[PDB]
Amino acid sequence: RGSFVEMVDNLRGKSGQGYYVEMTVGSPPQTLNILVDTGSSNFAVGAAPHPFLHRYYQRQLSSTYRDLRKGVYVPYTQGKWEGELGTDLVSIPHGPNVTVRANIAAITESDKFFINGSNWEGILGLAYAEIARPDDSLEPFFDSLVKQTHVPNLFSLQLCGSVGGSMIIGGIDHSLYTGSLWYTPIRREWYYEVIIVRVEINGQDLKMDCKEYNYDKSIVDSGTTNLRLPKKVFEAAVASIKAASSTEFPDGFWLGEQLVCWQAGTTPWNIFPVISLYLMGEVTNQSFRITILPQQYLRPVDCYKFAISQSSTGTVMGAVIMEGFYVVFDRARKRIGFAVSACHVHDEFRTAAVEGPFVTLDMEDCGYNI
Ligand SMILES: NCCc1ccc(O)c(C2CCCCC2)c1
Repeated sequence: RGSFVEMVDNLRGKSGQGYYVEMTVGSPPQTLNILVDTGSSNFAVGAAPHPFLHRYYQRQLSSTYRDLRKGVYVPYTQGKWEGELGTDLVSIPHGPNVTVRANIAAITESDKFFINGSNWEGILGLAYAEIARPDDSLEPFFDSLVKQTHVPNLFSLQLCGSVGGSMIIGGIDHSLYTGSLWYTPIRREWYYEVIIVRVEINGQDLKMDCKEYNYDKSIVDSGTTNLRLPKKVFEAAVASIKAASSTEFPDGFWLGEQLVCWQAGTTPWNIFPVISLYLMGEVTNQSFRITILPQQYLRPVDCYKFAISQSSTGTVMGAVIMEGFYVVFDRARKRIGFAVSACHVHDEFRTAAVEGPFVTLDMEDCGYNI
């Protein structure tokens, strides 16, 4: 219940190319590296010899494959993926010792989806049925896992910023964090939706109507690299970080339109402010705060990209946030826990922090309604 040595260090990746876990599909087992994505709900894998792919799901080789005789099409702003639905037997070698029948989308056509040079071949959507494609009747993987086994209804993620981490399926590993876990309610079970109630740059409040911090929504998404902020909030946030770091920068850098370079080992972390998000707590009028460093929001590509950007889909707490913390997706109790990660990158002056309780009024007003 508190120690899962089998699952520690079961994630791999490359900077900016997401985190992946090893999975097997079909009988006999076909090994595939699968992107871990808490911002989507489909289990989808390359099923055809796309040139970018190390390997792909070969349905003809599996005796346990069952065709659902149904297509699925997933567009993105950029490109897309398209495939054929089926079910097959699925395991996670460095996960719980179980095998489940899950829906799988065999990807037959895609655009700007697979990354040239990456080491993953599919995507594991860990969010809820509501945002599954083509509709909410297509049971997501984790739902299937919980339904078919005795694996507890929760998972946790330690993303360490090439890169590595841990996905603990069915529990929490206490060696992966220090201090205490603090929980924020899952507002609605579709994305992992939460509510930000206050934002501070270097301890200084933005003083914005908190409703705007969640304009549209705020989600925890392991499939996104950046901390993404709603347009208006991003404007204020950049304006504050820009002013907090007026010690040394082009206009395009803040918009993610170009990179900025320093000499090796001369990176001025200290000119940059810490960023705190206060999240709604479990108790009426109670919140807690998570604090990240420039180590998190300045992502190396010594050339770094500013890893905070604007959004029209709301706040996205991507890898920038998540790499500072151990994150518990406590589905059984409709909450997400945050604790200081035992593996986060820091200096001798400042570290990532999770602190509470704080008194925050009108936290319900911060939620944006349709
Ligand atoms: N919900 C979609 C998740 C997703 C799909 C295809 C991708 O190529 C990516 C990459 C974008 C850059 C960051 C790493 C992962 C993410």
